[PDB]
Amino acid sequence: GAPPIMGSSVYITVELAIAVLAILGNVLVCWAVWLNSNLQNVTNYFVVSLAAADILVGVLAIPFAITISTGFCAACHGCLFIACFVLVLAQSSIFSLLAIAIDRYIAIAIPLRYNGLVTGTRAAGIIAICWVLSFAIGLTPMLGWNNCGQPKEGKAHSQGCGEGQVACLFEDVVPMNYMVYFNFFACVLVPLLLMLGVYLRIFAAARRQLADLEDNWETLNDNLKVIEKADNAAQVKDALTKMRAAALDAQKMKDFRHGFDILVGQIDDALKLANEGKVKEAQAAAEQLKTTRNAYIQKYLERARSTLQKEVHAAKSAAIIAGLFALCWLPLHIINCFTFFCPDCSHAPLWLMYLAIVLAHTNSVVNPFIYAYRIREFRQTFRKIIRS
Ligand SMILES: CC(C)CCC[C@@H](C)[C@H]1CC[C@H]2[C@@H]3CC=C4C[C@@H](O)CC[C@]4(C)[C@H]3CC[C@]12C
Ligand SMILES: CC(C)CCC[C@@H](C)[C@H]1CC[C@H]2[C@@H]3CC=C4C[C@@H](O)CC[C@]4(C)[C@H]3CC[C@]12C
Ligand SMILES: CC(C)CCC[C@@H](C)[C@H]1CC[C@H]2[C@@H]3CC=C4C[C@@H](O)CC[C@]4(C)[C@H]3CC[C@]12C
Ligand SMILES: CCCCCCCC/C=C/CCCCCCCC(=O)OCC(O)CO
Ligand SMILES: CCCCCCCC/C=C\CCCCCCCC(=O)OCC(O)CO
Ligand SMILES: Cc1cc(-c2nnc(N)nc2-c2ccc(F)cc2)cc(Cl)n1
Ligand SMILES: CCCCCCCC/C=C\CCCCCCCC(=O)O
Ligand SMILES: CCCCCCCC/C=C\CCCCCCCC(=O)O
Ligand code: NA
Repeated sequence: GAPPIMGSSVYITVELAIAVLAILGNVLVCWAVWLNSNLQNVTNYFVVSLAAADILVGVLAIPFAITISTGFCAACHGCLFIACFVLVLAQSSIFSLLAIAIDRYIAIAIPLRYNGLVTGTRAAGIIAICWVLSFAIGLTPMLGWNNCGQPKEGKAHSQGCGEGQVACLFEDVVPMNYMVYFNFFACVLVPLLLMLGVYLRIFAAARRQLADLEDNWETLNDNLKVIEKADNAAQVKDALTKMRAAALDAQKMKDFRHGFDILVGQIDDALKLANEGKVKEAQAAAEQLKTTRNAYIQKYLERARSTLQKEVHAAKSAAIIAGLFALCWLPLHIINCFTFFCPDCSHAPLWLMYLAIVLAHTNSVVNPFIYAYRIREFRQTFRKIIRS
């Protein structure tokens, strides 16, 4: 049995390196949002809340984790707090991630009423509520759901602990049924699955709207060919009526409105000629629609397409951060499931526990890099902060 301080040294050194990185990177995130007005929106307010949680991981949770690794003597409820505080930060992260997903869904599903529904004031209140709920959920063991009533007295005595004191170890004070059923299944897995559902609805909404834009564009060009090859005024009329409906459907801001004002008007002119039985005159009038199409309508099509592709890209960036949270925290939770559900299985080795802990902590480092590589406004703001 090699000296415990050696393996501890590696684990502690790595934890400290992660702490420094988690603090520096996320302070940079908060600083960027503070300085740049272009980054000051509801979505990034939840980003800041998420960054704040990761800063507290470096400042508090990792020092707590280092202290716990020693198994030092402590009052059981004191040990409980140290042990549970990371649950608060993880829970807060989950709420922030869920809020970001919902915010992006609202932005893509109902953009016309997004600004009136999703404000900074309401977002601030939501963030406040979610932090309170995170403390409630994370510190639930301090409300009585703990193992302090049945301390490991043999372990405490061997370490020379005083009366009322226990060897401070996570699994000795935090019940595994809490960790598996309440924390993991209810408070982590269900919100993550809800998140997945939201992002599925986001991407499906994007795909449908991009399809609708193309269908309108196709309806516009197809009916133009119909009018040109028509032989009677009735055929011209039917094609124009479908165009007028498609034009108004695509219409649903000054150069934009004027472009469609021309289009609908030109359709009405051709429609009037069509209802008079003047086929040739109707077709010639309908030919003018191509000029409006190339000068105005096509420009609106590409810009609308460009805006949706940007929303898709932004939603993907947010989903990546959500996925990374899951990837980093799932090993710890899975290990707890094995410990809990399979008492006939040997406990996961200490080195693997340390690795799972380090991995969870690394998640507090990765987000600033995702923002830098995927979000131009962040990356450019980061450069300005660092250079100056
Ligand atoms: C505002 C921020 C910076 C304050 C941080 C306060 C932290 C460091 C304090 C608050 C409560 C404290 C714990 C309260 C009770 C005990 C029981 C004792 O037997 C060992 C120490 C221990 C486990 C303390 C460790 C440090 C602790 C977690
Ligand atoms: C989320 C992604 C990365 C998947 C994570 C899978 C990891 C967490 C899984 C895969 C295989 C698993 C191990 C398979 C077998 C055992 C032996 C048992 O006596 C204790 C648990 C232990 C040691 C498991 C711990 C968790 C484990 C390491
Ligand atoms: C987010 C997605 C991946 C769902 C999470 C899957 C989790 C809940 C699954 C994946 C693998 C599962 C484990 C696989 C094998 C065993 C060994 C058995 O003796 C007891 C149950 C136990 C320990 C399972 C518990 C639940 C488990 C950890
Ligand atoms: C916009 C900024 C957001 C900032 C807003 C953040 C507010 C966080 C404070 C929570 C205190 C309430 C937590 C309640 C959970 C109770 C469990 C508990 O405290 O028990 C410990 C104990 O004394 C057993 O001895
Ligand atoms: C600028 C940011 C603000 C600063 C944020 C604060 C940083 C907290 C640091 C360490 C927490 C570790 C505390 C635990 C130390 C306990 C060891 C101990 O108590 O040992 C006595 C004992 O009874 C065993 O015998
Ligand atoms: C101080 C500490 C303890 C644990 C820990 N140590 N042992 C066991 N069995 N589970 C957990 C743990 C697992 C999932 C979770 F969300 C929080 C803590 C994990 C982290 Cl990141 N920090
Ligand atoms: C920016 C402020 C951050 C605060 C710095 C914290 C750094 C210290 C890290 C870990 C302290 C661990 C204390 C070890 C517990 C005592 C071991 C024992 O009693 O056997
Ligand atoms: C750990 C379980 C937590 C228990 C939750 C029950 C208490 C919180 C319930 C609802 C929080 C809703 C916050 C609403 C604030 C009012 C906003 C307003 O006045 O406009
Ligand atoms: Na986090």
